Amino acid sequence: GSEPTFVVNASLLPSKVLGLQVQRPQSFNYQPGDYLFIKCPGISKFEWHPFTISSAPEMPDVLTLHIRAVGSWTGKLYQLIREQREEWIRSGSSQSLPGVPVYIDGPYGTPSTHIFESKYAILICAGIGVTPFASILKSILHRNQQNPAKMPLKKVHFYWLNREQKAFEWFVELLSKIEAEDTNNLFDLNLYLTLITGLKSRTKTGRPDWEEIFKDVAKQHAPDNVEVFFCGPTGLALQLRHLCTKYGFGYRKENF
Ligand SMILES: Cc1cc2nc3c(=O)[nH]c(=O)nc-3n(C[C@H](O)[C@H](O)[C@H](O)COP(=O)(O)OP(=O)(O)OC[C@H]3O[C@@H](n4cnc5c(N)ncnc54)[C@H](O)[C@@H]3O)c2cc1C
Ligand SMILES: NC(=O)c1ccc[n+]([C@@H]2O[C@H](COP(=O)([O-])OP(=O)(O)OC[C@H]3O[C@@H](n4cnc5c(N)ncnc54)[C@H](OP(=O)(O)O)[C@@H]3O)[C@@H](O)[C@H]2O)c1
Ligand SMILES: O=C1c2ccccc2-c2cc(N3CCC4(CC3)OCCO4)nc3cccc1c23
Repeated sequence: GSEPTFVVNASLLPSKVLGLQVQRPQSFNYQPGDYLFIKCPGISKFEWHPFTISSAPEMPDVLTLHIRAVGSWTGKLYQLIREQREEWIRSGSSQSLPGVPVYIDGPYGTPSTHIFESKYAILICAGIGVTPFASILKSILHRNQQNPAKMPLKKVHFYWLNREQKAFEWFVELLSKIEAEDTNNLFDLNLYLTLITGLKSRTKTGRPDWEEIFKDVAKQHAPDNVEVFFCGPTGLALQLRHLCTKYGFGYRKENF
């Protein structure tokens, strides 16, 4: 469903990322991993772009999008949002900050939502590809504070790759909250720069040794099935696909 709504707040995070907060319509229900298409008439009256909903649907009045400035439309959105914020804060208030009007269409599903019904999962993501796993990790927390054993997911192995140390800041609060509340060791968090994070989990360096990682995760969960969920570059997808076949892991072709 297509509805007018508003960017009611934004943050400016490292590597040119917008942390948009968007007013959630009453009708709009989503599941973690879902994306939507957004139109910003101030940027283009006719163009729709897709973004992962980086918030969990248990958060009640806003959706969140983490949009990285990589080209024309995302660059213009970044520059509109920067300038509007630079201005209203040079020119105090009198009002609240006005919403940027936008239309949203969705939500749209992804097979990543099947994590909640998996026994053992590997999440692998690179850069802003983290966004659906940000939604999903937050959901996994809310759901364990609600129905403690009602979920069949027993172990989440998380691997987040970045070229730039500063990119870890997008979700370091969330990764910290996971390291606080994870007494029962549901999660194995793994950050690779390709610590200074400030987590108990030490930031590793270089391209991960995926052959050794798969060998280990297979050994831990045999003779059970492991599901690999991947959001990132296609060169990495080809390698993860060969490795999923070698060790009998679930894979969805999402990379062309
Ligand atoms: C399901 C889904 C979820 C997504 N979730 C997110 C998300 O959460 N956050 C996020 O930031 N992004 C996300 N994206 C990506 C996104 O939707 C942007 O449209 C793209 O990220 C922004 O388009 P743009 O106009 O700003 O860039 P473009 O101007 O289209 O440029 C995009 C890239 O293509 C290159 N390019 C452009 N033209 C050419 C050319 N002629 N030759 C060669 N290379 C060219 C550019 O150099 C750049 O690397 C998602 C995409 C999908 C499908
Ligand atoms: N899953 C999908 O549907 C899909 C489809 C296409 C792309 N994407 C998007 O692509 C983004 C990243 O791709 P990009 O074009 O921006 O490339 P990129 O900048 O090269 O990717 C950024 C990160 O990926 C690592 N990486 C790249 N190729 C790798 C490989 N073969 N093996 C291991 N690590 C590798 C980089 O490490 P190095 O510094 O060593 O390069 C870096 O940490 C993600 O944010 C994702 O959202 C998603
Ligand atoms: O930055 C990207 C991105 C950049 C260029 C190309 C694709 C993406 C991207 C794609 C993506 N897909 C694309 C393929 C999909 C939905 C999941 O639709 C058909 C199979 O599954 N899911 C994504 C989630 C977060 C970020 C991104 C993405």
